[PDB]
Amino acid sequence: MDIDPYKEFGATVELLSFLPSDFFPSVRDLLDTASALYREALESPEHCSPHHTALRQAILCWGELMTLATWVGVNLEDPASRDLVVSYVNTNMGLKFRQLLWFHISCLTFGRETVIEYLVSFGVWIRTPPAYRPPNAPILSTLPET
Amino acid sequence: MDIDPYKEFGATVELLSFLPSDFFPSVRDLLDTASALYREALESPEHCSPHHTALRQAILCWGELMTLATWVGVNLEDPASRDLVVSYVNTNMGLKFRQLLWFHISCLTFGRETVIEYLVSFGVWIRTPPAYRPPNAPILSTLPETTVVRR
Amino acid sequence: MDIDPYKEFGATVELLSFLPSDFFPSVRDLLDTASALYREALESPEHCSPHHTALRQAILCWGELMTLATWVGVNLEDPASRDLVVSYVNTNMGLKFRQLLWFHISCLTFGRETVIEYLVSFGVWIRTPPAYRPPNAPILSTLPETTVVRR
Amino acid sequence: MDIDPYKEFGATVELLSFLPSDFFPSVRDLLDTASALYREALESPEHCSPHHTALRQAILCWGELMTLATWVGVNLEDPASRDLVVSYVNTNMGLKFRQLLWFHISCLTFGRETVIEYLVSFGVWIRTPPAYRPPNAPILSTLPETTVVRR
Amino acid sequence: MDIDPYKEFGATVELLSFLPSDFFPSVRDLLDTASALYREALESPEHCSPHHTALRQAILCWGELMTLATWVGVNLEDPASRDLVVSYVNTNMGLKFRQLLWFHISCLTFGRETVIEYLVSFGVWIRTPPAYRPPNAPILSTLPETTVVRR
Amino acid sequence: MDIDPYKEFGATVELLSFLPSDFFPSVRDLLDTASALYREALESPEHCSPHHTALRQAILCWGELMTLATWVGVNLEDPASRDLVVSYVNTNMGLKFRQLLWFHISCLTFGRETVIEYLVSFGVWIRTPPAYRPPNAPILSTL
Repeated sequence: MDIDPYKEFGATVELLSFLPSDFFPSVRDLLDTASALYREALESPEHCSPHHTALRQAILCWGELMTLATWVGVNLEDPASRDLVVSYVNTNMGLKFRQLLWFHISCLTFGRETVIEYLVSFGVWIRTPPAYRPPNAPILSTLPET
Repeated sequence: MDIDPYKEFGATVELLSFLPSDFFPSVRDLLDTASALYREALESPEHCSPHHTALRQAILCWGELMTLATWVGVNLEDPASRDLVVSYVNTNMGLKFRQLLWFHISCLTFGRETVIEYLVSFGVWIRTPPAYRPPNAPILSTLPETTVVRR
Repeated sequence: MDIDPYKEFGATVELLSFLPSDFFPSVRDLLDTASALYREALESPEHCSPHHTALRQAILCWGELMTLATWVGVNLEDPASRDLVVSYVNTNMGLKFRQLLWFHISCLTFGRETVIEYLVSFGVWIRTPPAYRPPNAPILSTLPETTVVRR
Repeated sequence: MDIDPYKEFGATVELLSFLPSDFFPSVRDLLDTASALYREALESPEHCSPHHTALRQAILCWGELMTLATWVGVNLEDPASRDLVVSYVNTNMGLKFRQLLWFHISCLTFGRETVIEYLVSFGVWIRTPPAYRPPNAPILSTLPETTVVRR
Repeated sequence: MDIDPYKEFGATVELLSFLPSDFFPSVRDLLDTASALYREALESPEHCSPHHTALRQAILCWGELMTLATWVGVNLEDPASRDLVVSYVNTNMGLKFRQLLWFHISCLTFGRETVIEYLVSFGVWIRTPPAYRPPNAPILSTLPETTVVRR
Repeated sequence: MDIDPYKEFGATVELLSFLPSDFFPSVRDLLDTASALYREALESPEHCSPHHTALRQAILCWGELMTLATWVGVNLEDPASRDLVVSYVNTNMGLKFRQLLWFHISCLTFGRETVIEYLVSFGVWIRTPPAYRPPNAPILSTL
């Protein structure tokens, strides 16, 4: 229907592709983070924020893809076709979920405006020649300076 | 995280299980209705309601499974296993998307409290043994069945 | 140019797509209805509403297809091609004019908001499997359901 | 009773699992730090904070497992089974005590809100693939790295 | 006609001449940066600033050189001439667009006075023999030198 | 990025497509007109209008292609490949520059709204079947 998941939150698909694909954490690390930090708000009857709503849908949509990958294991006899579907789900489909899980978990932790400015800053830093930029890769931190 | 998708919105998976699985329209009919009614609010930069947010996610996850079903048709050589995956996506995985599409499209229309009272009333009707069950099932409508507007 | 004829009027092609083919009266009944009701405003120099403007244009297009269908009868020697073109105009192309004439005649009769909300509620009914819906479709009529005219 | 030890204090076992298991200092280093800093408040008759209460219990349970490890060395004749128990206590059981010692010693220092923001920030850093990961991990400190006090 | 592209903007060809060739990102990185940041203002009907106007024109010139480089691949049979023209466009002509795209993207990001004063101070550094200057060039960045994003 | 060059100025590539490709004056005639009329403002250290900004970029971007066409003459033997590249630059690439120079020189001379109305009027003239098409095509005039 030509829907961009990020633009009600002030970002775009293009702005999350401005960070390298290998930057984003694994789906497992991101689901561990949502569960440790956000679990009781994600399981609550309250809406909380639109990031909570959006993140609840992505956690359930990913769990359905893992039921699919478990199903392709049992119900597909062909080994090469079974391995080729499971790889597509974990690699090609996993990339869009770990951008989406990363974005909402980061906007809950660090704030939405902080994460949108971080995408711009980190993607410009990665494209600068190393002699002309700050030596350390940017990172998000909730821990204050001393 | 267990995460019932409906309890944010005042329902549960068990309340939507009052409806039989064959109650729900096809994903295509529901996508047509979301587009006919809610398309411009679904494409907008604004959060409109949480139903809009929840419905955007479902429409995008479904389009992502159709990319999968198109991919499996191209990239799987074995026809037997190609058809098992394409049928599991369109049938098994489609059932939970057209329950979820039905729920949010019905709450954007009709209101959310109306859809929960509809689920309770439809359950009373479907639990009735067929001998005592009235011919008119409850249905979501903003109109009577016979609408006389005159002018 | 990707123009929707109904979008100007608050409706959509797929909002009207749920009405069945047997829902509509024949083109001839629709033309008789527009003429028995709206004829003097349709033939007037004034713009009356956009429904009048849109309905004048559709009546004139249908008369050009009837000149075509009469021309095809005279100018084609082949019986199989002559009947296959005349059948396509009266049936396939007739269905788009039946739908389009019904819409503007009804928005003049009942009001435009009444016709759009009727199409929302008719679609809920037609998208329901026959087991789960009341056996009578919703009705758009000037008349009471009893159809007894006092006063 | 499931009883997460950390949720009284605003964390969980899953939040402390952002840290790898080899992140944590040895039990000996942590016992030295509790003694260097908190010893007199840990030996006092007063409840100081709940971190003090929780940390006294962990220090006593650990000393009770070291009585076990000393006992097994004396009273088990079989060397093979003696070494399995002493290694399971010092390694497997030691891991959860040095996570718990790290947590309360770090919250007595630095504050508790700082340790939870540190866990969130260290998780962002450790989840980053090593290509994009900055060289300086987040660290708990009350000072800058270069502290110029002059006089 | 002896036009300086930078003179309008408060700079000069020789003010930007001191930046080394390795200073600039590739054209592709510059085009990705302009698109990830400025795209909706670059594609808008409005004049936003003169940097937008100047940057729109340079993006369109570079696309014409990429049509040239693709045309040269197809339409030249000689390998030595085909590679010698494509190398001249991507390297020699690319360096003027790298310099020109860097300048307007930086004046949108950092402000124009910040970029001009950075070029004054970068030139002092680059005109110094390496023995007499600090080993790190001055940096124009949104980020702290530590690159740790709080808030 | 699509980036229609004419969109910030109130036109489109489709609107400038009303004019045939052979309508436009040569690059040399257009650069002579810019130099006679506009040269001191084009060399000014001032934003004058956005048409000045856009026209400075096109004059410089065309001067780079003339360095390329000179470079191909010096640095390429195999005259068949030298002649295909120099003619592609002067003919094929030149068309887009003499549309772009024509547009900004005209909006700068006659006004931008006048040049948009001229495109609409020229399209009416060029769409007219030749029996009813006036012998005088529309032309831009300040006189």
